[PDB]
Amino acid sequence: PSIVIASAARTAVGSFNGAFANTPAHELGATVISAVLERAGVAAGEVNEVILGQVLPAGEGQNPARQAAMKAGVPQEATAWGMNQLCGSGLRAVALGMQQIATGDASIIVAGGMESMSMAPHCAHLRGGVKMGDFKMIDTMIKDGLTDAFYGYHMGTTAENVAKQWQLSRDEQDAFAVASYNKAEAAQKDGRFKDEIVPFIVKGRKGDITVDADEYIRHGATLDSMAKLRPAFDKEGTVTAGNASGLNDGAAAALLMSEAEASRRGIQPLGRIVSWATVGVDPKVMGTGPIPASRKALERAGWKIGDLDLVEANEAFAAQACAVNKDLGWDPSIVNVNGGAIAIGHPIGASGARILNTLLFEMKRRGARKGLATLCIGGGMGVAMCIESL
Amino acid sequence: PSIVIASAARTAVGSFNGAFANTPAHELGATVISAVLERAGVAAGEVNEVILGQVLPAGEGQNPARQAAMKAGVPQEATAWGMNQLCGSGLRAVALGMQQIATGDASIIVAGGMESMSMAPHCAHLRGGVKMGDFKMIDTMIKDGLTDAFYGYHMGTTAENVAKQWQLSRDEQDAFAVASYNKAEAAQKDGRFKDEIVPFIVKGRKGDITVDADEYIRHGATLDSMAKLRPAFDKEGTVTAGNASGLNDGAAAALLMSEAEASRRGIQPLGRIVSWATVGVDPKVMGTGPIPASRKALERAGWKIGDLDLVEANEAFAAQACAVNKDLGWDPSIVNVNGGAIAIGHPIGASGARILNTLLFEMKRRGARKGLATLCIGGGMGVAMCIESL
Amino acid sequence: PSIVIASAARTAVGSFNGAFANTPAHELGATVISAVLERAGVAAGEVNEVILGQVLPAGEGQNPARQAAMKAGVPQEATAWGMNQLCGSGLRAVALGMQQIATGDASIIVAGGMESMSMAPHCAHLRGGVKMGDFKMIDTMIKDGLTDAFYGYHMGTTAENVAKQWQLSRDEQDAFAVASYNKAEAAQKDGRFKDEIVPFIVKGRKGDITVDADEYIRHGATLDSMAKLRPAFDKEGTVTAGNASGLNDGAAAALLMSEAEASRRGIQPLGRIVSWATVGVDPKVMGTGPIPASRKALERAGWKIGDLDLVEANEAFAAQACAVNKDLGWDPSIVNVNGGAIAIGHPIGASGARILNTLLFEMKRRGARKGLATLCIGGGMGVAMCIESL
Amino acid sequence: PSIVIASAARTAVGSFNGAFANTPAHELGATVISAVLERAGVAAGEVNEVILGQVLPAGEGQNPARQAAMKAGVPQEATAWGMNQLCGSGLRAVALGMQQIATGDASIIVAGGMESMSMAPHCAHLRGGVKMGDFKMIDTMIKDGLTDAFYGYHMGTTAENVAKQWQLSRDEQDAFAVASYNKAEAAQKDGRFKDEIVPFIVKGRKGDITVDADEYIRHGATLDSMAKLRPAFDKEGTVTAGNASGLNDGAAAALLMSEAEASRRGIQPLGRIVSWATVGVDPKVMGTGPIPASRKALERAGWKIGDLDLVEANEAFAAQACAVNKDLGWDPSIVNVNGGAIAIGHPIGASGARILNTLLFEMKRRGARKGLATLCIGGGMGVAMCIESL
Ligand SMILES: CC(C)(COP(=O)(O)OP(=O)(O)OC[C@H]1O[C@@H](n2cnc3c(N)ncnc32)[C@H](O)[C@@H]1OP(=O)(O)O)[C@@H](O)C(=O)NCCC(=O)NCCS
Ligand SMILES: CC(C)(COP(=O)(O)OP(=O)(O)OC[C@H]1O[C@@H](n2cnc3c(N)ncnc32)[C@H](O)[C@@H]1OP(=O)(O)O)[C@@H](O)C(=O)NCCC(=O)NCCS
Ligand SMILES: CC(C)(COP(=O)(O)OP(=O)(O)OC[C@H]1O[C@@H](n2cnc3c(N)ncnc32)[C@H](O)[C@@H]1OP(=O)(O)O)[C@@H](O)C(=O)NCCC(=O)NCCS
Ligand SMILES: CC(C)(COP(=O)(O)OP(=O)(O)OC[C@H]1O[C@@H](n2cnc3c(N)ncnc32)[C@H](O)[C@@H]1OP(=O)(O)O)[C@@H](O)C(=O)NCCC(=O)NCCS
Ligand SMILES: [Cl-]
Ligand SMILES: [Cl-]
Ligand SMILES: [Cl-]
Ligand SMILES: [Cl-]
Ligand SMILES: [Cl-]
Ligand SMILES: [Cl-]
Ligand SMILES: [Cl-]
Ligand SMILES: [Cl-]
Ligand SMILES: [Cl-]
Ligand SMILES: [Cl-]
Ligand SMILES: [Rb+]
Ligand SMILES: [Rb+]
Ligand SMILES: [Rb+]
Ligand SMILES: [Rb+]
Repeated sequence: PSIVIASAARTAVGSFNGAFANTPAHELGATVISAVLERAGVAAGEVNEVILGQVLPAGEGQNPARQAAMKAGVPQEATAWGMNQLCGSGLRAVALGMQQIATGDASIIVAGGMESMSMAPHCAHLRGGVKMGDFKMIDTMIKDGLTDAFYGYHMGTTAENVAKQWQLSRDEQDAFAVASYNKAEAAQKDGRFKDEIVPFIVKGRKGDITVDADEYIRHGATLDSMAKLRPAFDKEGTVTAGNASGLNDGAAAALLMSEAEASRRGIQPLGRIVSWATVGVDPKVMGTGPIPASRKALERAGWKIGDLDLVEANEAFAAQACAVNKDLGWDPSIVNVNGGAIAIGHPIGASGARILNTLLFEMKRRGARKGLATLCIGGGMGVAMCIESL
Repeated sequence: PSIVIASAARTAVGSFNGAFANTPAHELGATVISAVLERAGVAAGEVNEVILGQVLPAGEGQNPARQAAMKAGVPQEATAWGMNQLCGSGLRAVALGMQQIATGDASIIVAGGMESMSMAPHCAHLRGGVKMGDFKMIDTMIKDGLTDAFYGYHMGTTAENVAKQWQLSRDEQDAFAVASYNKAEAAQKDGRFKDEIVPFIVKGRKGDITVDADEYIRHGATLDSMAKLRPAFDKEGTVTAGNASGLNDGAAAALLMSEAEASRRGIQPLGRIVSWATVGVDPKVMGTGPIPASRKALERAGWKIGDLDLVEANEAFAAQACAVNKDLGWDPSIVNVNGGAIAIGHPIGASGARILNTLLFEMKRRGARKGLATLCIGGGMGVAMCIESL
Repeated sequence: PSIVIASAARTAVGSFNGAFANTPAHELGATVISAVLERAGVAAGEVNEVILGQVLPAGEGQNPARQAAMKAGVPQEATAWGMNQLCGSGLRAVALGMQQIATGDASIIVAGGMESMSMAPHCAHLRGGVKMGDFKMIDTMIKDGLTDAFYGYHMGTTAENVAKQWQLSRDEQDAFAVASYNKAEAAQKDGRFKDEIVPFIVKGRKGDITVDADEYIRHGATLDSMAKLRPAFDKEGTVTAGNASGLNDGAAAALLMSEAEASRRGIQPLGRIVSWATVGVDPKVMGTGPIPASRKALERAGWKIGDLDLVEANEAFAAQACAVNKDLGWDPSIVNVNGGAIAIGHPIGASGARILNTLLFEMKRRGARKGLATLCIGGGMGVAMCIESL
Repeated sequence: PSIVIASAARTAVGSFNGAFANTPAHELGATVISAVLERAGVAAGEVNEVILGQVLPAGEGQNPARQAAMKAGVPQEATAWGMNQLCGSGLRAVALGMQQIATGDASIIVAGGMESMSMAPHCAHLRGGVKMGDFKMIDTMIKDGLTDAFYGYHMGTTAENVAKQWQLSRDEQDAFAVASYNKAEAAQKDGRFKDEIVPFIVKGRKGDITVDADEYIRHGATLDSMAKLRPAFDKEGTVTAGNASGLNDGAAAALLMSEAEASRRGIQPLGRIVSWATVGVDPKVMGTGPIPASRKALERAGWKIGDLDLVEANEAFAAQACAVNKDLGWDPSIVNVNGGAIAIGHPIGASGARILNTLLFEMKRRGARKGLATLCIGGGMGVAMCIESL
């Protein structure tokens, strides 16, 4: 009937081919699963199901969500499965886990997302046999994660469509990025990511290395070097590597249970899932995904846009993040207080749960009552979820 | 609420590198999605979400479930996503779509599964660079679909564990397979697969080919040549290619809606989802998955094992299929009346919905009231669902 | 000194991915080496060196010419090496082996060529590491064998340059091919290839297969179906798969020794190498290679064009073979009496020794006195050699 | 009947994945060909043929020897071809070019070798098609250059056989390496490699880099750190990365003409080829190759072992270089005065011409009369050449 979030955690967002360059996704997920359990005082033997969104699982083995649960100590009598809704996967898994408890099919869910874009392999269909000529080794990260399957161009091109449709200049996108860089670096210096980040131990041969800080956050982002970058998608476009998100590795999850079950255990939940929604749009302008999804989520919760005290909207691109702020018209000072994916990072399968962690711990830190998390999804979709504190 | 199955359809299960050797999975899903709509009198513009189970989506593009819906005519306003619970994905997706309507978040769902194991590519992580020496090109079908990620051996080895644990001789497993071949060949000659199979048109260059018959069903399976086959996993084992399922391509789905919504359209539903369950077991004996999953599903429906009039249990291996019939103790004459995965084929991500199609259409022809469909899942899991006719 | 050809042999020219689809080149060469040593009565312990031309040795191991000699029984004390002059490799090795005996550095040479275009792999430089994006798997057969390294297009395009330069219409090129097909089909039925072809035993698992007939020779080549084919290179060109050679596998070699050594052993030599030459031309019109190379060889032999009684000119393309016959002006009835590479096949590294076999055994069969063999070489070269009977 | 070396040059021997990591082999050869022509005052239009030994030509295009000649300015009228006798390719091509002029078939030859082991790709035969299972991507450098095709193990194991046959201890092999390192490091400081090295311009995007020094020569090689490496081949062996050669890139060649031709042009030849030889040995002890090859060369020159004033013997391994010096018994102080392949590097296809440059220019530097160059060849072969100054 009423589902709450008992605890939540996330790993540090590592850079592409960086600290997590050789760490499989399920190893990052296993650390987060052990974290949300310890943070709520819940043993691993009590978890009924583990739902982890993941977009690039090729080469990781049979069902990496099951591997994450077994490695984290969840017994074999429990189940685990993954799902793929691209960028909104980490947040949709929380909605899927929420329905499992609402329909009486489960009691305790560890739901979230995990992604290791560095570990994505190059593939090629070779069963038929190449009789003659050259063939391509396809990058699974680009093909299955970043390339639109209906028009053939990158997700950065869909941001160029939103830039031309909403008339967002290069200087306007760069200014939004600089605002995102400085907000994330400030939250990192003040330690506003410490409560949500669980340290990850990178198992090495010549010594272990502990990763507990987002390594993608840039220090001292200058606007002068921001405007010297060339566009990375359209030759005469406006989206660059500075005003766009990056390729990153990470994992994030939360522990789900009913409000009555949390009262039995004396747990003080981070928030209460009051509504959620997912709507589809034109794949050409997939950045506009959060616009109708946030309205559907607020309508299902009986809330107005002004009722929200804190908003976490994923910053896949600066060209797509400004239109959501302009169409919905909410106060930009309550959106991404600690920065967005332009500065922190964007692991595809885990970003849905990543911004939920940042949203939950910031609502707890400043006493916010109503929150909302939303992301844009490639192929023309968007997901949103409204959280209310208890 | 009460969720029913308005319509269901499936493509013919093709052999490995056979009729669907160059057909992507989402093209098979689009045919099944267009089928369940044209079999229930529901337009494509009414579908809210498309949930398609798939285990090997590497190289197919961004979210093949979205591509299948767009190709089938589902408008962009709707959403679509895929999920991976290995062999039970096609049936778990039906349970997930059922929960969407139960929680009031959707009205019409096209849920099922699709898999093209022939289109599965070989992958290799090459971002770090191979400084010196040879490296392996990993088969995603073997690694991500057929190899246990905890012990390293094939799923056929888990059948060898069930063989010695349940003391199932080589002659008993072959006899079960021969019975499955003769049941499937009889159902094919009598046309008991015609109502559930939607013809698929293989787009070619030198002429189109319509595929409307399961090409993996062998005619005149003899036990003499069955006992000459060598074991395909353990050198001194008992599971062979004859008493085990095969690698196949196919897709299957169903149209989900509430019982009141179906009455508003005058649709005669195939059945009513009354219960479902998923339980985990030891990965060593993953063939025992359907044993506790069917018991929890029957318990949630208020049914006994004797109340079931028709049962469809997936035959991943003859060594694993005999133990399910011995432990649950139901009458084997009502289990897989038209044959199982040993004779028809086993597309992993779609098999859960495949046996649901065979179960639904066989209940309709003989007037069965209570049914149950269940499959074993790699890594030590199992899923079951109980269907009641209207 | 005076160098003669004591004996010569060749394997049947197999089709692309045909009878020799999985046979390495050195296994084909070892059969030819064992043949020329058996057909002349020379023991393996007397061979000083083995010179085998090969263009595509990637993936076959350290020095396939050494593997061919060791497998054929030639002792380790002898030497062996391979060389690469593209299409003229099989014939240049005979000239190189001839120079070893003329300079007093050797007594008995087994020189020839071997090629397995079916075993040619796809390669990719992967030491630096592909950080992001797709990369091509380059076909070594296309890249290292059929693509000119100075202009980038196929050898069939260089035939189009000769086609436009000499004004050879589509009907004139097709008519030359039909003459070549009918000559090869007649020579195969009459058994004029039996003396030169050594049977090769294809080592298999389910039974061995003896190959002693050229499987690429097509029966009943019609001019009506010849004009139906589309151009295989230029979209509005004239060279098709019918008037051009094909991709084939095969091996050929000859036994070289001084004229005095052959008289000691009672060997009746097939012919005496009287002259040879190799000249380079423009790579765009590499088909004109045999024109100045045959003239330089005849000049070094003191022969006129009319003195030749039998000529074997390589038919890489009908557009390039007509220009050579038109420029040199020799009688077309004495040129390629038993067909050319258009009908028999064209193993690149072995074609030079293949047409030498056809010339030697046909000169012996009709009592011809003076002969000449010549080929065109990619990149703008040509090789020729004059043979005189004893 | 007397062939001299008009000029010779070589590129700096670059480390594996070092300065020449992205430089194709023929680009290094083109620099050496242009060098030997300018150093003798001979125009490119006078070269008749270019013979360049190369062992790893996969992926470089049609006949890389032809690409080196055309890029260096040699006109299209001349010919060019490559040959492969493994490690003795660079020296055998000089002997082959010598025979072209001795037999009156050519007047001016540019012969040598080129190799780019960094550019060696990974290959796999994919025409038949991998129906199921994993397959290996074979390293062409290891397979086609360093792996014995008769026993399957590395060339370092063949060095272990020579180590066990002559009873060469670990301390004895390491001492030979330190002596080679100190001789090469001293010769580089004194500038004894400046006359033979032609600077190579590495064309880059962010600035060009001039390469004129062997970057593989290690500075300050200590004997203490030499006895701290683990064996790289046998688990309980004695050959390590210190007492063995390395993987390197480089090119070297020489200008060949008759002694009368050098007089007609006023050229001061580097030396006169007086004899040459190539003998085969057991592949297990391929390091003993130079022992019987040098004896046959000295016998053909009418020289004794004491007549040699300077010797350049290739040091593929410390275990194989000590046995050759102990069996032949020549003065070690005149053998590899400036170091060997252990310190300078070992480009397979170019090492034969590399040590020939060091031999020619050191004979000129100290007034040596008689010289000899010899190498060991994998698969059980050896090549030798005797050089006398004029
Ligand atoms: C945009 C993208 C192609 C960048 O690829 P990339 O080139 O590897 O990004 P990099 O940062 O490593 O390279 C960018 C360069 O710009 C510079 N740069 C990046 N951000 C900068 C900033 N904020 N200020 C100044 N300079 C910056 C860096 O120094 C870097 O190295 P370089 O200058 O030497 O070339 C990729 O990260 C991307 O697509 N991101 C968006 C993710 C996406 O498309 N979809 C996510 C799901 S919708
Ligand atoms: C067992 C398996 C490896 C077989 O591989 P396969 O070689 O492609 O199987 P094939 O049928 O194509 O070939 C098997 C051999 O047995 C023969 N054979 C198979 N079934 C036979 C039968 N019923 N009667 C007689 N002979 C039979 C085949 O003809 C073939 O012999 P052949 O060499 O003359 O062709 C594969 O089918 C498999 O793993 N299936 C199980 C899939 C799975 O694990 N799913 C998940 C379970 S949870
Ligand atoms: C031209 C080339 C690319 C052909 O590609 P290909 O399609 O694999 O050639 P194929 O064997 O498949 O023949 C193709 C078609 O032409 C038809 N064909 C070929 N020769 C024919 C003939 N003589 N009469 C009628 N039809 C003919 C075949 O039947 C086939 O039709 P199909 O696809 O229905 O079977 C290849 O043979 C080639 O590159 N040749 C040149 C070799 C070369 O370059 N040598 C070095 C030059 S120096
Ligand atoms: C020996 C071989 C197997 C591996 O060499 P490698 O280890 O991959 O290359 P390196 O030795 O430079 O690797 C560098 C390591 O060795 C150390 N090292 C390299 N050269 C050294 C030297 N001369 N002295 C001491 N240490 C050295 C480096 O410090 C580094 O230390 P690390 O192990 O912690 O990384 C391979 O290079 C080889 O087979 N070489 C011979 C090839 C050949 O036989 N050619 C002739 C054909 S017959
Ligand atoms: Cl526990
Ligand atoms: Cl339910
Ligand atoms: Cl850190
Ligand atoms: Cl509850
Ligand atoms: Cl209802
Ligand atoms: Cl129907
Ligand atoms: Cl519609
Ligand atoms: Cl694919
Ligand atoms: Cl991998
Ligand atoms: Cl269990
Ligand atoms: Rb960024
Ligand atoms: Rb089967
Ligand atoms: Rb042909
Ligand atoms: Rb070394």
